[PDB]
Formats: sequence, structure tokens, C-alpha cells
Amino acid sequence: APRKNVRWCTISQPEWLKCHRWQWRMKKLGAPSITCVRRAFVLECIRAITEKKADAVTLDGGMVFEAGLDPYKLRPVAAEIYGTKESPQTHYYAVAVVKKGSNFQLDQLQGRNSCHTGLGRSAGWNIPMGILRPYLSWTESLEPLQGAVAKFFSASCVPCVDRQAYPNLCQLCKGEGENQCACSPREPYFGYSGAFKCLQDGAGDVAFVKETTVFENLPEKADRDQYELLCLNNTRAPVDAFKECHLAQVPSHAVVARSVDGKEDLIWKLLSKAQEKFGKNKSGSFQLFGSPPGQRDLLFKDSALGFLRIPSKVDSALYLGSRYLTALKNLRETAEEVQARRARVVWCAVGPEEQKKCQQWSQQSGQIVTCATASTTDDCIALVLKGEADALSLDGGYIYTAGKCGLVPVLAENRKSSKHSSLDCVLRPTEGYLAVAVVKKANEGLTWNSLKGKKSCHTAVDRTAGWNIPMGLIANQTGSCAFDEFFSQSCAPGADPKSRLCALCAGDDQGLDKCVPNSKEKYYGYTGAFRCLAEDVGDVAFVKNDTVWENTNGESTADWAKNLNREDFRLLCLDGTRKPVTEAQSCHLAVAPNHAVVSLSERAAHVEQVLLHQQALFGENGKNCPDKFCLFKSETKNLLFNDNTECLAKLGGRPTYEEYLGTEYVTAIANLKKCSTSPLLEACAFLTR
Ligand SMILES: [Fe+3]
Ligand SMILES: [Fe+3]
Repeated sequence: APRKNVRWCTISQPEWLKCHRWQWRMKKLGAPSITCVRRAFVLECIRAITEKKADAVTLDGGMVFEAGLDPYKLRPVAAEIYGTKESPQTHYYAVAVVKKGSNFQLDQLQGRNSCHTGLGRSAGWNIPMGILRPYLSWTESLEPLQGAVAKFFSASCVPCVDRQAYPNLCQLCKGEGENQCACSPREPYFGYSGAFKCLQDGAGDVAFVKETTVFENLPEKADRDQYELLCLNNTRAPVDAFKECHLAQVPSHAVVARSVDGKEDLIWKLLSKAQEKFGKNKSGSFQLFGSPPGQRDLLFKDSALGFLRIPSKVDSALYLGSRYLTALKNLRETAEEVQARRARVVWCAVGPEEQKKCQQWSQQSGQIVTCATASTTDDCIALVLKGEADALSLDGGYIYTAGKCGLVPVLAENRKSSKHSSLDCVLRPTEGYLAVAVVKKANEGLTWNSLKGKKSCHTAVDRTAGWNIPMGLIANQTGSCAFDEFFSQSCAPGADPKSRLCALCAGDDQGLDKCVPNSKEKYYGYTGAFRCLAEDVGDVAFVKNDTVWENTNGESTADWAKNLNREDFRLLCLDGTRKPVTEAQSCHLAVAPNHAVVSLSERAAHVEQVLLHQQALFGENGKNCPDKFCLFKSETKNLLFNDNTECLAKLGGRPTYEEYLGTEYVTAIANLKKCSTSPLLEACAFLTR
């Protein structure tokens, strides 16, 4: 069928034929009958695909990133697998291959002839240029990179460049006719091997290629031993020592398809069956991962064992990884712009209201703190993986996801204490907060033991006291993963907007975005949960202790908590009794870890540095708080930080999420999690890799 076939996109007659030989072998196996388009630019292929004129193609990391941009947004469908049948790996190393007997190092590269695989590609041009930057004498505003690189080398075949402006580059490029220095295998020195031919044929003093490149064009040592490698160590090594002598680790070439309505399924099925029948050493007739003698890397990357499935949730950007993304981005930013992104912290605001507060925070801070905004926490977390943000404050249950993704508790919010007026906040330990089940006193029938079939208000799907504790407890009493079945109706923003759990959620004044895991939805979070129990919409509210005192008895001016009588509420203890919120020192469901500031490791030190500055300006004893901007005061709407917070306190050592949340706790989250995985939870599992 038109969409039961996967039209694969070639970029050269030779590549074009390999596919058709594949079409024949894939037919007798009865599967998505592959279709095969032809073109000449690895870019034009991206166009066709994006233009629904093609389906998929395989691009090197660089390309992937490029392909993933707004003009045409493609997605890494499947990663290629490298290594050996027994030691598979999905990333590679960019290496500086040189000849033996050359008394030159990496810092002595000025004015020499170099060979690059292709423009933009990773190992062949990206990484090398990232390494050399310093010795580039680049005026980002006076000229491009191809500019300074041009004067940096005496001549280097760098296919895809425009010799017009920079000819000493394509100068060394083999092949005649303006056809020379092309961006498709059309150009002999273009590619991985093409870059070797370039150092083999005497054209350069060094070629930038992957680790096994040398090994693929020279099977007999005697031959290989005459090629060395350039360590960043400023020393040389044998091509067998790449693991110790390499420029950098980069992600493997993947195969992309369209972002939406992009035949992801038919492609993947088609990739596994091709792998099985013509994988590395499956048939002699046709070799999928091997290309015929003469040319190389046709279609897929030669000598690649298999394909690892990409979670339909990691975009180009997430795929490529954080560090590599950064190296890549910075290749379009001046040394001035990049040093700005480094020194400023970028909080991630969860919602339109919270984004508004950060904008203000930003402003008052003098622009030391800028804002990036997501529609949900899982989204702000994804964002931190993109280095597009820096940190944000997370609740226990959320830290988990963030912790599982590789983030780290930087500073923890500390509330007011009972003992010390001495030890200063930043230095005192967290006493954690209590989880409670609130209900209106005027409901004497309801007890912990009679909660089923009731309506419920939770802070949010996946929050500590709002969900993880309650469903944790209700779960080990039924062994059931079902939640659409314990409460006749409830409001747990986050969950499937069609389940009994989103029935009681209302949303903004206008009625939109019901059950949205951000303040937008009104019965959202610690306060929206209680507002929910207060308004009689549901029967018991699952929230933290102080939450009750914070909206009862004239503490909050929220026109819905104005008249609330504190005693008018009751806690549901676990015995099966109900107590008054005053004696909740013995009627809570459990102790939870304070929400804390997660962030990226490489930013941990910095973020914790800046926040100690901000907090000082607008916190309890701050200097610019009362009058200019109070960081922790949201008018009982708990934005950015818990109102009831006294300060961002430090934490001994470099604790991990498990060390912070709690193994016992962490396990409980894990188990409950077993009932369901997050698309961002799956992504990070693979990501971690
Ligand atoms: Fe590559
Ligand atoms: Fe919480």
C-alpha cells in the first residue's frame, strides 16, 4: 500500500542499486515492500522525506541534528549498532589519523593539509573543529568557520564546502569537474574511507575519521603499522589504541523519518527483518550492512552489526545527547555568547503563571537568571536534558524521574523549624514534610477504611504526598495496578484526561486545559487539591500537613479559603480513626523528602552558586525581598518554590536521587511505577544507556 511500503532515500547510483538488490530479497519475505527513491544530496533526501516524498534515510549525528531543525523536523527512528558481535556499542570515537614518521602533534596543525569526511558531519569535521577552536583566530562576526579554517589549513578536501569562497579547502579534493568537492559519494575523498584515500593517496598529513576507518581499508598490519593516531595528550599512539587516544565519543548514525505521521512502525519492522536475514554474516547473496568492493558505507554504515530501537520520544536533540548538543550549538556561537549561557542560570517554569513569576525573578535579578518554560514538569526535565534550561524545583516523586534521567539534587528547600533559631537555614538539615488525608469534619462516615468509591483530589499524578504515598498504601492492600477503579471519581491532573481521575478537575476560569499537571488547572498541586476538598467537589484531599493551616483561618486571602474554619477539617489516620489537624504528629500517612533543586551535574556547582546569591537578595532575611522581589512568596499559590519555605539549604556531600529521596521510598516509586512507564521515563532509560 502507499503507506504499507517504506520508500527509502538513496544519494548515488551505487547506493541506488544496493537498495534494489534489497528490495528483491525483502519481497520473497513478504513485508513492507520497500520503495526506493534516488537523489544526489544527503540534504535533498531530508527534503523529500520531510516533504512526504520520501520516508527515511540514515544520517550521521551531525546530519541528524541538522535534519532535526524547524525547516524540516525529522526524528531518529533507529540507532545503528557498532562494536563486535560480543561487545556491541552504539557510539563511536572521532580519531586523528596520521602517518608514522611525522614529528607533529595536535597543537602543531597550523598550515598543514587536512582531510575531512564531509561538512557538518561529526567525527570528520565537527569534533576536529571543536578541538582546534583556540588555534583558529576566528572573528565570529567578521567571517564564518569555513573562513578561519580556510586560512588555518594550507589546503584540505572538505566536501560540501563552497570552494568559491574557500577553494584551498576543496583544493585537495580529488575527482575532477566542478563535480569535485561534492557532498555525495560523487566525491572520492568524501566520506569515511574517502578521508583515508586522502591520507593514503598522499594528499594530506592527517585525516579525521572514525576509529575503524583505518582498519577497514587496511586488513594487514604490516600496512596499518605505518599509520599512527594523534592523542589530545599531545602524543601519538597506534591505531589500536583509539580508546585511549581519541578526540571524542559521539553518537552513532541513526535513521530518521518525519516527526508526525512518519511511518515509524513499518520502518522498524522492516529494519529488523532485514537485519535478521542479511545481517552481519547472514547471507552471501546480499549483504545489508556490507557494500560491494570499490565503494563504501552504501545505505547503512558498513561493518555495523544491528539496529537499536529509538523510543519515538527522543527527538534529534535528545538523541544526540547533552554534551554533544552543546559542542554543536557552540559551533554557531561566539566565545562571547557561550560564556554568557554558562554564567547565567536558567530556571525552568512549569506553566504560564510560573513563567510569569520567573520573568519577574529574571528581571529583578538583573538578568542573572533567565526563563525557559514548559507545560509540564516532565517537559521541563526533558528541557534540562537539552541544556536549554538549567534547573527547577522538584517534589519527591518528580525528583525520581529526574533522578532516573541523570539529574541531581542541588539544594533543598528548608521550611521553618521547631528547635533551632540558632543554626542557620542553609546549614541545617531537612525534617521532611508530612502526608495527610484531609476531609471535612461534617463527613463522619468517611474513614481511611471506607475511602473506596469516593471522589478524590490529588496534587498531581506522580507527586509524593499527592499520589505516591496514597496509591502506594492503597496499592499494597489490593495488589492492583488499577486506579481507574479505586475511586469512583477524582481529579489527579496529569493522568489520562478521560479517566475517572480527571473527572473532577476543572481547569482555568475559561474551562480549558483540564487535568493539566501545572497550576493552570485550578485544583492542581498542594493548594488546588485542598481547594478541591474545601469546595466539596471531592471527599478527601491528599496533600501535605501545613497545606491545611495555610488556607484555613485567615492565613490566605484566596477568596475561596477566606472563610474556611480550621477545625472544620479532619485528618484520616491509618488506624481507621479521624483526628483534628492539630494532633497530626500521629495521624499522617508518611514522612516525605523536601522538594529539592534538581539540575545538571556540570551545572550543579554553578547553579548552587548563583541561587545562594539570589536567595540572599530575596528570601526571609534577604536584602531586596519585601520591596523589590520576594523569591519564595507566591500568594499561597506555591509558584517556583513552596511559600512555606524559609530558604534553599545545602546538603552534605553530592547526594544522588536515591540518597536524597530514600531507598525505601525510591523502591515504592519503582514498584508503583511498574504499573506504568513514562514516555520520558522510557526515553531516559534508553538515554542513560
Ligand atoms: Fe559519522
Ligand atoms: Fe510534595
